[PDB]
Amino acid sequence: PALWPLPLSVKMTPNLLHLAPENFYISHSPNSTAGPSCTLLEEAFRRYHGYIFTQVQQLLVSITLQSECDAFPNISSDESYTLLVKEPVAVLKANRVWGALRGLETFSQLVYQDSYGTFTINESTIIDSPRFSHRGILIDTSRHYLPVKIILKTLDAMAFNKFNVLHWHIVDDQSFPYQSITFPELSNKGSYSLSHVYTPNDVRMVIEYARLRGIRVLPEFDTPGHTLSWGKGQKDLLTPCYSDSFGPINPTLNTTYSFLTTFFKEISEVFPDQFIHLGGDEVEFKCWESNPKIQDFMRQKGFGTDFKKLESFYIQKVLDIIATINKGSIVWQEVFDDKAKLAPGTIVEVWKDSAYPEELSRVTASGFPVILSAPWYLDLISYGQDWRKYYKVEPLDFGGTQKQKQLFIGGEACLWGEYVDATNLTPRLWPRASAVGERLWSSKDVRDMDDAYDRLTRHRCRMVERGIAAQPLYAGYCN
Amino acid sequence: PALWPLPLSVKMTPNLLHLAPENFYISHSPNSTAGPSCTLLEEAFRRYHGYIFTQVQQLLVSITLQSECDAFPNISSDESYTLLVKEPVAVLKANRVWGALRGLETFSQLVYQDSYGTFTINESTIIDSPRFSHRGILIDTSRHYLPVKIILKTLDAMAFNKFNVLHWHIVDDQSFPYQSITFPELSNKGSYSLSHVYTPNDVRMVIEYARLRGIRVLPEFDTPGHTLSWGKGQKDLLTPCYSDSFGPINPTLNTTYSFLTTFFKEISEVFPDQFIHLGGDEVEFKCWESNPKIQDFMRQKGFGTDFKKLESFYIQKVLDIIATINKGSIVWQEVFDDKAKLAPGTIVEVWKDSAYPEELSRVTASGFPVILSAPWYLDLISYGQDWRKYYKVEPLDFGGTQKQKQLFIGGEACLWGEYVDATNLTPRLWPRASAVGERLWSSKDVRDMDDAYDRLTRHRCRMVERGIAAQPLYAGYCN
Ligand SMILES: *[C@@H]1O[C@H](CO)[C@@H](O[C@@H]2O[C@H](CO)[C@@H](O[C@@H]3O[C@H](CO)[C@@H](O)[C@H](O)[C@@H]3O)[C@H](O)[C@H]2NC(C)=O)[C@H](O)[C@H]1NC(C)=O
Ligand SMILES: *[C@@H]1O[C@H](CO)[C@@H](O[C@@H]2O[C@H](CO)[C@@H](O[C@@H]3O[C@H](CO)[C@@H](O)[C@H](O)[C@@H]3O)[C@H](O)[C@H]2NC(C)=O)[C@H](O)[C@H]1NC(C)=O
Ligand SMILES: CCc1nc(N)nc(N)c1-c1ccc(Cl)cc1
Ligand SMILES: CCc1nc(N)nc(N)c1-c1ccc(Cl)cc1
Ligand SMILES: *[C@@H]1O[C@H](CO)[C@@H](O)[C@H](O)[C@H]1NC(C)=O
Ligand SMILES: *[C@@H]1O[C@H](CO)[C@@H](O)[C@H](O)[C@H]1NC(C)=O
Repeated sequence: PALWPLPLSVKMTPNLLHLAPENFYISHSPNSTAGPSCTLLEEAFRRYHGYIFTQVQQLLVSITLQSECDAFPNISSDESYTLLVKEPVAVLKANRVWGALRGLETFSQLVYQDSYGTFTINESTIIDSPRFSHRGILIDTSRHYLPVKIILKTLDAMAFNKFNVLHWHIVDDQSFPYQSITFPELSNKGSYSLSHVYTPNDVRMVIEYARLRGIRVLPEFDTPGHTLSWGKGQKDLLTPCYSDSFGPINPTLNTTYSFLTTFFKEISEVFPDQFIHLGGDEVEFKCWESNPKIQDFMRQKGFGTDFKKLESFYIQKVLDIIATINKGSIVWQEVFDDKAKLAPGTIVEVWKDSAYPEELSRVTASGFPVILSAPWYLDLISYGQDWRKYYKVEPLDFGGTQKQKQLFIGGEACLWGEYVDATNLTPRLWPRASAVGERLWSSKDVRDMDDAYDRLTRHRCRMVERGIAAQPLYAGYCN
Repeated sequence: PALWPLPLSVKMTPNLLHLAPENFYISHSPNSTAGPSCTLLEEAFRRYHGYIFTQVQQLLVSITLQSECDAFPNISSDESYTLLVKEPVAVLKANRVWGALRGLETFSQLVYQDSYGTFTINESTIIDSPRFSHRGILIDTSRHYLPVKIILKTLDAMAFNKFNVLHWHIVDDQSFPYQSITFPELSNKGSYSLSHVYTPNDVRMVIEYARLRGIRVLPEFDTPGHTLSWGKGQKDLLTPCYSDSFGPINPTLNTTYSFLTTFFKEISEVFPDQFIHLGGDEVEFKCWESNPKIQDFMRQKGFGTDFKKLESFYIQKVLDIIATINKGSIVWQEVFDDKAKLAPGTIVEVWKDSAYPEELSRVTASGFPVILSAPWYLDLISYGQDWRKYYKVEPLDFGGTQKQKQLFIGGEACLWGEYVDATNLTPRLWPRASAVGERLWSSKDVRDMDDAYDRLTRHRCRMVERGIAAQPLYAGYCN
């Protein structure tokens, strides 16, 4: 049995137990607060049965507190569980449905076949819970359109890896595949074609599918930069340049914040998750500055020719729109770095590789929750075993007091879409993102390279077996 | 119509012609030297018909010289053809079957559908032939075992790209998947498992399949280094180390050259191609030197403690074995660089990235035919549009007289198997190898980056359409 990520506490015995496919149930212990009526658990029981294939007859699942079956996971969902692997009835015990889903994955990783076909598990006890609560994968469905199928498999692979946030970078300069109901033109004119679109029903599917796995779907609607496609269905939203044609959203018109309010109100209803990622990265001033109506606004606010001041103005106003619909904001570092005024609990995401520990220190010294992604740019491929580099990151090596560190809520592996699509996305992501997943779940001090190597190669074969085309770590084979 | 690689001469007119799927034949002109009895051409006609889907009724194919239907391509096979695209009957005219196969690919790339579905081709004339005759892809089926299927698709993708040599690096340190009939133990004990093997019938298939496409299958049986797996089924073949256990083949025993003669005689019958690649790269001396029976041989030949002298001894003896069965040798630069005596027409393959133009000059100054692969290590992946780097290579920028340059016979894109297998091989290879293919086929002076970009993105969609999962070049979509 290969475990990935490696649970917080594992105690095994040398007593072997066996399982009979046509004769082994997973079900609710009579004391569980969840029962048959509970889809999320029901579907899990069935799909894991499949994954899995001196007696163990059964795995009882006991949800201790109110199960939250019908809810969406959020930031502080309880993921803890325990596993007592014993004859004749094994037990998975969790506070909440979210714990149970994690535990089921761990249990599956413990069943295995000996040289003769026999399904075997060791007597053991497992105590487990995540080291960090925000465990993301970022996907880019604008640079390339990812079909819904491929998004779902990703969700499956994320489950197998205990990741819990799908950071959906849904739109960008190149294409606007999100179909909006109050704004039909955005996608009609900005999508790559009528069949590179996510309908409200595609969005619905992805969301449910992720929920059923304890995954949160965090939408990113990046502004004011990276918004070239928004302009095709929105008259007057983008700044016109005086010489490129268009630059960032024009932050000086009422019509602009008008639209943005309507829009984000729709978003706030479509995506159940607490947070909206607002982007705010990489905004070009060269354009705003060549433009005379902006010139004029700069004069009227006395902003000089510091265009950060204007980036601030805009972003802050959007921040307020988000606050007004009672949602949280996430924001790329640039927003913080350019000193906009942020509400308490705004999450800042540190993505710039340049001395990010000092970034982490600054953000946390300001008292904001912080998410790391900088050393985890997976689109940034290179030769050989780079998973090691990702795995060896210690997110908490920065200067900062205890309370400061408590503000670090986790991180994301990023796969940006410039060079990625259906043809290459999976082998590119996996197992490389696994290294990231284990570091974000297991202990601080889980770091033997040889052992990591060993479980990872075996985990990867498992993934392949479950139809994730994850790529090799090094020379070898499966079975 | 996107062309790749771009034929030597293309003359188009603005007259459009149309094609009717259920009504368009490719067949033999009555004067062709090939007719129905000719499988290679028959199968081509059918498979291209499929690829393809004011009138063009037909494409007549005229083979001018003896067709060579039943032969294997070799180094100097005639690949030239012409294409007269006219109503009502178009004409493909080639000296040989090999030309015809190229031409058919070009014709397919010229048919296309307008906005209304209509199959269209422009009136045009095409004159085409390759700038270099050796156009390889190297695959590694030892670091990972590639199933026969995936080898075949590669062969298909190579055809679509006019590549004509599959450099089969079949065995290496990690695994010996080649099943040998005079040596059953080699694969029984050296393969990854009984089901990671190439049977004589797998080899037969691959060979025919490539032949049917004008592809030569060049086997590499690398020695004396990279031979760790040979040892599991061959007692006494590998040097034992005195402290790793085993090092390179022990070049001092008779039993060694005994085996190697039997073996290469089997190879010489199994693989139809003229050349055998002998490897000869990266041989470690640290082992031979720790060993006392080698020590003793060194003394008896008065080789001092220059172990190149012994690498020479061995390799030369193998060279003679090859010569004795009337086959050609190919050899990695190290063999030349360590000054072994080579027969006239031994091909040296330059693979080391360190100032290879001066390597090219030295080899060609010695009068040997030379093959470049150094700037074309495709396993050496990196971020972004690296196809450009590959495409911009000018193989002939080295110092050397005309006659010297005439010795440069071509090159290979290499995909070594340390990090590669079925899960990632195709998107890794394609379209990156396309850049290599065009540079090895088209003119010296075909090099507009924008145009290359444009045809390549379109070529790549074609490949995807024909079920090659080739990866993107940059942001965008197909159709
Ligand atoms: C899960 O259960 C399996 C099966 O009990 C455990 O594997 C077994 O481990 C013992 C060591 O505790 C092996 O015994 C050994 O015998 C040889 C002499 O032949 C010697 O090298 C050692 O000193 C040792 O006594 C036993 O072979 C081994 N494997 C099997 C298949 O029975 C396994 O350790 C348990 N896993 C965990 C993580 O607890
Ligand atoms: C293959 O045949 C097609 C169809 O004839 C050729 O495309 C056509 O090219 C002409 C230019 O020769 C286009 O005419 C243009 O008209 C506009 C005014 O509306 C003006 O911008 C130009 O000065 C020019 O006169 C025509 O639209 C165009 N396309 C089609 C679909 O008919 C094509 O060039 C041929 N390809 C090659 C490589 O020869
Ligand atoms: C937040 C940065 C960012 N934002 C957007 N909208 N797109 C991107 N492609 C990136 C990016 C930055 C660095 C690398 Cl190496 C790769 C991608
Ligand atoms: C001829 C060199 C060679 N021979 C063998 N048998 N295996 C290899 N993997 C390589 C190799 C060398 C450099 C790179 Cl970058 C990648 C692979
Ligand atoms: C623009 O903004 C102000 C205050 O924010 C608003 O009330 C006003 O009517 C708007 N003006 C125009 C000209 O659209
Ligand atoms: C080894 O080599 C020689 C000559 O090449 C051969 O004739 C001889 O009999 C061999 N000796 C042994 C001891 O195997």
